[PDB]
Amino acid sequence: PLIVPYNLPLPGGVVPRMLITILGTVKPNANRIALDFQRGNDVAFHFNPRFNENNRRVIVCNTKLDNNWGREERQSVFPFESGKPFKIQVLVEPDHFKVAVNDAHLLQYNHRVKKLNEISKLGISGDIDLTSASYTMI
Ligand SMILES: OC[C@H]1O[C@H](OC[C@H]2O[C@H](O[C@]3(CO[C@H]4O[C@H](CO)[C@H](O)[C@H](O)[C@H]4O)O[C@H](CO)[C@@H](O)[C@@H]3O)[C@H](O)[C@@H](O)[C@@H]2O)[C@H](O)[C@@H](O)[C@H]1O
Repeated sequence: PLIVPYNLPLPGGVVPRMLITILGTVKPNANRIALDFQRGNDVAFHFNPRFNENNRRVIVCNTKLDNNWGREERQSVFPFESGKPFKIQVLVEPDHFKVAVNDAHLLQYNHRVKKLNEISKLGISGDIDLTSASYTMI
């Protein structure tokens, strides 16, 4: 197991055709998960499953620039379940991050941060047991 919150360095940032794979298990009674693809203090891509926001489950995606969160992009398709193992695949494509969970496409998030090669860390946090976090070029 990896200790959460976990920092995965992304050496030289991200680039199209880079695939980031996160394996873990959601804790029982989880409230949140977060992936934070960071460009320094900025969060180029925040991917945030919320298990109980006003008694609904939703994935909130956003970008944080100069400590300001921007416009949220929300996805009510919610493939995570408390207690269950998951796989998150984040594929960097030219215009967006493409996220699949458990081998099913979930969402895309258009690049707001343009300096992809400066998005050099992925923070993984929240109510999970983290099994692995890695990347490969496909
Ligand atoms: O429920 C409606 C909401 O309306 C006002 O807030 C508007 C404000 O909401 C969001 O701003 C933040 C974002 O931080 C949270 O979400 C990001 C991802 O987007 C991260 O997950 C953070 O960890 C979360 O804490 O949410 C609070 C407000 O709820 C702000 O302090 C944060 O900036 C949204 O991202 C942003 O665009 C939008 O302007 C109202 O203030 C709220 O009380 C609430 O009624």
